[PDB]
Amino acid sequence: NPVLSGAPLSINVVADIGRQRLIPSLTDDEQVLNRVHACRDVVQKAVRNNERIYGITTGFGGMSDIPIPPQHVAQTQDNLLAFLSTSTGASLDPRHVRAAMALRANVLLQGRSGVRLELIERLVEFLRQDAIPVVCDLGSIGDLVPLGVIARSIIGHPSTTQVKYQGEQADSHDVLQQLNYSALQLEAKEGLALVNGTSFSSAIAANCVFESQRLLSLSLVLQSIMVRALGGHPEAFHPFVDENKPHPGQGWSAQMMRDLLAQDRYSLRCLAQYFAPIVEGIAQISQSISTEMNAVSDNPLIDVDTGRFHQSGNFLGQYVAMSMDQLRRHLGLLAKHLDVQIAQLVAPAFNNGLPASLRGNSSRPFNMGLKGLQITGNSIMPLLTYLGNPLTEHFPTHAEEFNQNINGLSWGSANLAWRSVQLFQHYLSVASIFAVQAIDLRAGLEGRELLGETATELYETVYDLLERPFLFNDDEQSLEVDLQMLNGDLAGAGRMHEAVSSVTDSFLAEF
Amino acid sequence: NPVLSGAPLSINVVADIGRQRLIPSLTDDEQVLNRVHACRDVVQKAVRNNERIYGITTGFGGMSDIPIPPQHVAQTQDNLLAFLSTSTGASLDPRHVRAAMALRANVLLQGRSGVRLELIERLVEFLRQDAIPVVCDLGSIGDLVPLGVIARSIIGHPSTTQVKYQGEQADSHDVLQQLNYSALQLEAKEGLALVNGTSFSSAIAANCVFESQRLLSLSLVLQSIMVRALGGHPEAFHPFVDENKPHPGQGWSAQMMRDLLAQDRYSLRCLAQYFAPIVEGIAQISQSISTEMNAVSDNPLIDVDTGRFHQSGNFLGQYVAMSMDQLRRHLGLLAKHLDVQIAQLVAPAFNNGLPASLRGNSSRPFNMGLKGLQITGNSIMPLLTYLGNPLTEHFPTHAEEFNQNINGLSWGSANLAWRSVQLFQHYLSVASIFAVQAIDLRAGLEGRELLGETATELYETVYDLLERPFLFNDDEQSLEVDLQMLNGDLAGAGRMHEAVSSVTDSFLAEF
Amino acid sequence: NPVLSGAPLSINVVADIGRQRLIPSLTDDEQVLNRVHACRDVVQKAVRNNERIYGITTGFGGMSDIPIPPQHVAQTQDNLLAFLSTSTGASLDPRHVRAAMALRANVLLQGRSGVRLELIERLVEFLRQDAIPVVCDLGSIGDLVPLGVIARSIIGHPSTTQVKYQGEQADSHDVLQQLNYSALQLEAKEGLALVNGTSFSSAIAANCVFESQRLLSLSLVLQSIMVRALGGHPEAFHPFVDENKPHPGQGWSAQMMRDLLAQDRYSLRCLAQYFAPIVEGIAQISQSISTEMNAVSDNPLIDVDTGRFHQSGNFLGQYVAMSMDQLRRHLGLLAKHLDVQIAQLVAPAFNNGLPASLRGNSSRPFNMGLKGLQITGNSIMPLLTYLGNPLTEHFPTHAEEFNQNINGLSWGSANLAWRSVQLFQHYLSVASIFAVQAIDLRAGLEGRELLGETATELYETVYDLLERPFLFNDDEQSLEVDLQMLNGDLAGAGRMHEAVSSVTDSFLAEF
Amino acid sequence: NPVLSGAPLSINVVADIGRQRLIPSLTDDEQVLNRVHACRDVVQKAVRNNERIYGITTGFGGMSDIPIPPQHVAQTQDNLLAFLSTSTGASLDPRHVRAAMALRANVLLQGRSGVRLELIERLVEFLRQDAIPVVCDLGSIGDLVPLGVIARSIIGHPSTTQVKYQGEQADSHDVLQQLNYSALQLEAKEGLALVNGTSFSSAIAANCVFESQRLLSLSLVLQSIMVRALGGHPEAFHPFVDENKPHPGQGWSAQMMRDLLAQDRYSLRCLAQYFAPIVEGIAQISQSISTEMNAVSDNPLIDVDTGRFHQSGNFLGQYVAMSMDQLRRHLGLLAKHLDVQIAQLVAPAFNNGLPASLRGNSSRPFNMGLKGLQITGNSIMPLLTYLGNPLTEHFPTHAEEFNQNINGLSWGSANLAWRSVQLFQHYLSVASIFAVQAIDLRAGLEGRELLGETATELYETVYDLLERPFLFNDDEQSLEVDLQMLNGDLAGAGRMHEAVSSVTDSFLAEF
Repeated sequence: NPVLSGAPLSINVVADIGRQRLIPSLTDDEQVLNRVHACRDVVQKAVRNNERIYGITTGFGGMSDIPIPPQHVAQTQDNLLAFLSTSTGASLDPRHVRAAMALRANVLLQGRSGVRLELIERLVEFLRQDAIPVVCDLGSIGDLVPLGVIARSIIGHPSTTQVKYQGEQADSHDVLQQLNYSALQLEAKEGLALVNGTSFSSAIAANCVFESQRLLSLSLVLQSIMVRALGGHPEAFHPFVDENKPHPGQGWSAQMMRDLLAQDRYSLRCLAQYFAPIVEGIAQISQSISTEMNAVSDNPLIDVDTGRFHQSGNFLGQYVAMSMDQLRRHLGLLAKHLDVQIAQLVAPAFNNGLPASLRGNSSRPFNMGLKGLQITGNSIMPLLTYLGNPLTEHFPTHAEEFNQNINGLSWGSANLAWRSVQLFQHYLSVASIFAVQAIDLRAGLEGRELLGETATELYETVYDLLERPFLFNDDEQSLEVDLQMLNGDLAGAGRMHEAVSSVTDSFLAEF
Repeated sequence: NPVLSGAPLSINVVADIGRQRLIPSLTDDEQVLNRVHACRDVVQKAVRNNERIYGITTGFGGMSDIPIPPQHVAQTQDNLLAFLSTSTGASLDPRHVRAAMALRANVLLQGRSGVRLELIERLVEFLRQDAIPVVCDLGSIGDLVPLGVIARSIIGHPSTTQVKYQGEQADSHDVLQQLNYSALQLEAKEGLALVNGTSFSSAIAANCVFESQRLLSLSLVLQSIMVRALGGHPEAFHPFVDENKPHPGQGWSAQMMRDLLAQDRYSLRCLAQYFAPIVEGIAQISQSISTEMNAVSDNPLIDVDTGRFHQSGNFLGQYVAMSMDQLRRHLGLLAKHLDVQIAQLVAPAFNNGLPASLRGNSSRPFNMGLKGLQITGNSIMPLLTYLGNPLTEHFPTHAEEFNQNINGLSWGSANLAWRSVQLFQHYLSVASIFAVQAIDLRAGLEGRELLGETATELYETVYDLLERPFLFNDDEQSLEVDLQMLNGDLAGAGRMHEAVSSVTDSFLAEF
Repeated sequence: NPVLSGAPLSINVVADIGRQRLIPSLTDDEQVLNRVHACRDVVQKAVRNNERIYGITTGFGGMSDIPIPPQHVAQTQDNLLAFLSTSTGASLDPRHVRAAMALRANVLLQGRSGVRLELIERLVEFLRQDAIPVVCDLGSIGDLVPLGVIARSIIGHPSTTQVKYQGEQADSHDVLQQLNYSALQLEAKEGLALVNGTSFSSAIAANCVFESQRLLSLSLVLQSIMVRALGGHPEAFHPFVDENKPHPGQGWSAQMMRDLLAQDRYSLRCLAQYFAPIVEGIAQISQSISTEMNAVSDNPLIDVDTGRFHQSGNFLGQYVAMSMDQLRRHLGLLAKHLDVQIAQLVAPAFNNGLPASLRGNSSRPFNMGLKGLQITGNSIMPLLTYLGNPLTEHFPTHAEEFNQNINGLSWGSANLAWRSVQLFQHYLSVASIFAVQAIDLRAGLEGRELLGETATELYETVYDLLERPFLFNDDEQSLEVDLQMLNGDLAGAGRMHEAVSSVTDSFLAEF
Repeated sequence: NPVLSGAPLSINVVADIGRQRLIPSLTDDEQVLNRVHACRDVVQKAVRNNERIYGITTGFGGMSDIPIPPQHVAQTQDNLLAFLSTSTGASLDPRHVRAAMALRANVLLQGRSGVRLELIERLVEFLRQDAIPVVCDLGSIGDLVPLGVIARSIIGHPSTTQVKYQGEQADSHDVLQQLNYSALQLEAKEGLALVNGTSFSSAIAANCVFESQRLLSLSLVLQSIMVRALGGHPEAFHPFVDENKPHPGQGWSAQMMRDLLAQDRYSLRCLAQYFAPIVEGIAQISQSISTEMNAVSDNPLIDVDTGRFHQSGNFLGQYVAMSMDQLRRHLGLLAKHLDVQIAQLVAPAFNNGLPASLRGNSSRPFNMGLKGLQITGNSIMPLLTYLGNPLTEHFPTHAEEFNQNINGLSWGSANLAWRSVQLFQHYLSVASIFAVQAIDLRAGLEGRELLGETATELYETVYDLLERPFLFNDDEQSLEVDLQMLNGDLAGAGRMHEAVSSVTDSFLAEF
């Protein structure tokens, strides 16, 4: 189980904390906790001497021109959480909320935010007890409102939130009492330090990146299966070809295709070249999101080695917004390449001998094997391609009394990226059924006998998930049940992700 | 209660059937039912003489080159529903499914599809009993799969669907038994006639249009309230101005503003000119969607006056796709105009004397009235503007074995339009709170005393929904609860829609 | 030759004035000129009594808070043209500038702007003498700067412009002297009245609409030729099909296809349904642009029947912006349908017997007939589809000291629409070559013998323009020369537009 | 002067060759030319033994199923250039054509394409003699047609092209004769090897990247000037802030701002955070484009160390397409940040004491200093933001007889990126005038006295280019002339690029 100490976290660990596959533990390192205490001491000394500092003794973003008298300082922080209670929309996936809580505790543990250690302890204990606040998906432009939901949940703020605990949704006060916590009154800068960052956007983005790495690996393995089913020529992946076009993505993709496996059409012959920018872009986005989520995004940065306060703009999530736009583009391009490959697989003009629509039985003249499934794929893929459009360009320049004239919209972009992830999971269920049926039909014409180890493992995982050519007569099964099973696996246990884990590990090691 | 007889339906009636505010009844007119029987007789005669007709005796779209022997004809139809069982994704709003069932029954009642009357009766009775099939949002490119869910539900097809009945979700077979229906075996062309149309896309679009008309009226009334709160000059809406720029939308919008109410900024002074294209476009989309949803979209069109079969492309939903793209644009532009007006309302540089962020109490120096609420609006509006991008342009040209090389993606476009409707409902809750607070503060500086009858009615409805200036101290309420109340009203009972019903009726009468 | 009197103009007349096929003449009607004189008298009376009126005695948009003393009133107008001299970018097509001059003179002739008649006379005389100011394509958000170029040109303002006259580009002062005009000093409100409107955006939009109507007709005729070349079944256009889906666009398109001419693929069988929304949208855009360009867009509207000044927002070009976005969408969809049809025509899997890539000679084994031409079409079409994205949504809310917080960007949208028109002209040259070659090859397998009157006329026009199956050996011609000839015809004399003039007239009569 | 030997070239050298600031020279290295000769020998041996190889003895992409007899082999290559003569549209900037010729010669010099050395010599000599073929901007989906123009120009192909030489445009045959070259008949694979790559797309992209690096540096310096003019607090760029958010772009941007120079608004306080993703993305695009342009993109790759032929997909320009989409996004975001900063600079609510619209003289009450200039900027910026939309997603899957079902559209994307570059050059002229005027007014309130060395150098360069606060009375100059001067400098000599060369060098050294 990971230890939270302010040290950088990997996207893998963040996603596993979000997935409840890892239980975070608070650090016992003396240096980290001493730095946190010293930061709180700097805040205390600034309050005691009535030093003029933004947030502590002034108003907030657009109304920072209004001074706050000392006796109201603490109240100001509480009042912050009162006016940030404007969270609406559909409820977020609790994985995002768990990841955000872990990331925020890790950020606060670096000793630049001036929080009390007890707030970090409450965050970590809520995460360990699986008392996860319900957070809705509207309210941030890139994170006062979504993070304010978590802050109000963990301090027992009178602006009651909803917290899921022990499988039931309850009031934040009830969950607080069940955790033997009392209501907490915020000290100076604490309420601002809990919400003035990019942790929630970074958490959604980290989940998107983890899923996208796994989905890229699964897409590549399904592509290898489809290429084998089409009888594609491995000549497209000879080392000489990528040696003369040394894009790292192309080299890694060609090496993967070599491991997994007059001229073919481009979707087969130019596969590594098509993959190269997607692979490299996903790697770049992974690195940038990992850098952002491990940064201290609080605005008043406290340096305890000098005892100074620094104005900051580290709460701006422009990088997360642009990275999520790019990630949506990558998912759309992967989906479109898979759709082109499937269109090749279903059409006898391009089948190279496969039955039309990959029908399993020729004896029933009215069998239409995977025609409706192809229509489902054709309905899903353009949604991903459409989500390839960028949201960052539409950012409001009038936001928050014209004070936040650049924001970024990393929150909306990350939620769109998660929508893309869900759509691509459904699409990959469709593509998995297409790949398995196509390879079975190809084996019959000449399934596991045609496939390498990783592709065989994925094929067997798909066969076992569906409890089983794959499809023989149209009336012998319901493809809806199979699609639900594969999608639930991709969203849940991830046996298909385990089946292609060698490719994912290769991508992580290379990039 | 409406009578379904194949006569054209209004979008209002379709939406009220979807909303369970109207219970459809099957017609007892002898001519309509006799035409349905004669159409089925034409199908029977074509089957008896083994006439070669698409769908009845041939394969389906991409595999229509394969003939079907007579003894399998009926089986083919059943088999259709077997291979179209590929519905996945998030579950649709049951309003869409009710509207689709009503529209499909109405289309089949026109006597061009060759169905048995008992299928129409089962559709109508499922609608009357409130046994609504669960339909997911992926699978159509503009409606075999989503309509196939309904067909399988009402005939008790072995590809089991999920049906919501008496408040509980059950298997289609259980609901069928509870309705005292037996399993039904499809005759020739019946399965194709149930699913080969645009009824589901048209139903989602009709719900979107109904909501968008109401939301346009509410937006206009909220704009009038905000203009009054800013102290805007009514000179912008003098009859002479629209008389010299005779866009119908501009004239109607200026007349509405006149009823509801050196130079102002453009968001106030050019309000009618800004509204004009939105008003006229919404009217055009209403008319086109109403035309599409009342059309016979079945491919083999049977003329009983001549007993002929006509090949058709009326199942293509290109018009619905483009209209929904335009409607999303209109909602985005309304949201952006409201956001600009709110940015004016919160900034003292443009307030014309209103407090910063519309704070209610100046005695508490740390009050930040609606700053977080403005941030929430700034997070919602760009999502609508982004959804202004068109989906129709991304349509797949390789779809369904390259046979459906033009499709349209009306299904995806309509689901995006409904997403826009939900986002704009949340946004209008935000804007309603902003309008009420701003008008209260303006009244204090100089609420209902400043407003006309319709605006006063909307203001009082908002006050009563929230059980109540509107906001005085930040800690005296939670704006999340108010936003939830207003959004639930807009999505549910629609008391705010009733408060502005005069404007909606004026729009319907004019356009 | 048209007479300009302030009466509404048709888009046809505006485009022909822009094309120099019509020479405008100033009206001699006593009522119109008397109204213009009375409007100028109202302005004079307002100046004499030092009445406080926006523009005349105040500052301009964002600086209207600054009063202007009477002795500087006239200077203010001149100074306006000094600070609006910020036109940059690529030079506009002179057709746009001619159309804008005609439209502005027509708008001023309605007697609401308070200009001297001599300014209107100078505009008309510059248009008649073909002394056309050079106007660049950047500077307007929807028309101070582009219209200011024309105003400075016709009054001899010290901010010198460039004017094309007698085939040579010269300084505005030189052209003024050659026209025997002296420098003109602006009176009150005159400089503002010359530039404070949507006339230039409306002129570009009117040219786009004229071209788009002609291009829609040409697209439909080329589609009929391609459908005949594929051996498509006319059953798709039977009156019964559109009778049961009564979209006006579908009915008109099916009637046109009937005149011009198991199941076909959708690009043929659903052609009328695909066209319907494009036809109706083009008609709607035509009507809205015609309404906008004939409106008085000046801000201070003077009513001479009451002698009053009215504040206006009629200078806002939101409708033009949205209509041009929609028109770009329509052109993109037409191009994509044509590209799908061409992809059908070149592939022997879908040719129905035509040679691969429409090669003319089978004896030369290395002939690749229209492969490069298809690649050219595939490079052009996605540019049009991409231009289907809307620009209006990106409008700046901070524009002009935050005073123009809603603008529209009709100028940029209209220039994008003209870019779409040019791209689609190139694309239609490509499609014309494809259609002619395909129909010749189809005739050989079973050109003018297969075609109706309008299609035969277009085929013969294409044959005569290229001085001539159409292509036999690859080395016997250069397709670049043919593409240049067809594109120059579409951009210039329009013999191909004359060949399909019956369809264009039918569209105008119906819509 | 650079030596072309097949070794990788820098984007700087490619752009300077395109700009005629460097004259390429062909290598005299024995190993490189010997490898080229050996590659041609491998091709000769394959032809002599009638070995079946794609391109040499088969048909081309979609028609490669058709064998070619030996006697026609050479003719096939010539015939290729005949059917690829389908180049249309607007003429490209000759910089792109020079860069493409240099890049293609460099690619062929690597000895994998099997060309004769004389073809490379003709390419290099055409480049050295400044005989540049006229190439139009339509015809490629990512480069047969645009590269075929160059090939036909340098070999004197009967499909005549237009070549600019000695300042005059002439027929390719005339220029060939003036260069003392005779017509050249292509040997096997040579015509395919000249055109089957990404060199032209890579050349346009390399020019875009060079310009974008310079424009990023200029944008950063102009931002520093505007921040100084607003009186922004340098606290936003303290090393502690970027130390705690270690994005490399943020660190480099903050270091640059430190060198060049209750809370500020975000456009000032979050400037480094906003820049970070743009800086890093521009660096990534530079690296990827440099990798692509130095790769061997020919399809039949010949290995002379083994004498083998390898099928390749290295002609696919997906990476160039996606990189150019991202670069357009980066330019749009830079433009929007500058527009937000200018909106701050012109509004007295946010000026911090500057005159409204940056008017120079308060004595003339009707002076509107840079209002029209701000409108021009507001018209340019949304075009760049709109061009931030991606084109790659719209790629045609039916292209070239469905054989090129994935292409990329790198050609269209790169041409769009160059359009963005031109728009941003115009925009930066506008922003330079705004910065100079603002800093002069700030100096008057408290220009070169407020600026560091690089900013002073840029300010003095702008003052010298315009021959000169900067603007005092509106009628004392024409801003159009100044904008033309600054834009011509940015497009031509680049004195403003020299003034900020330290920042560009810092960016190159860091990234």
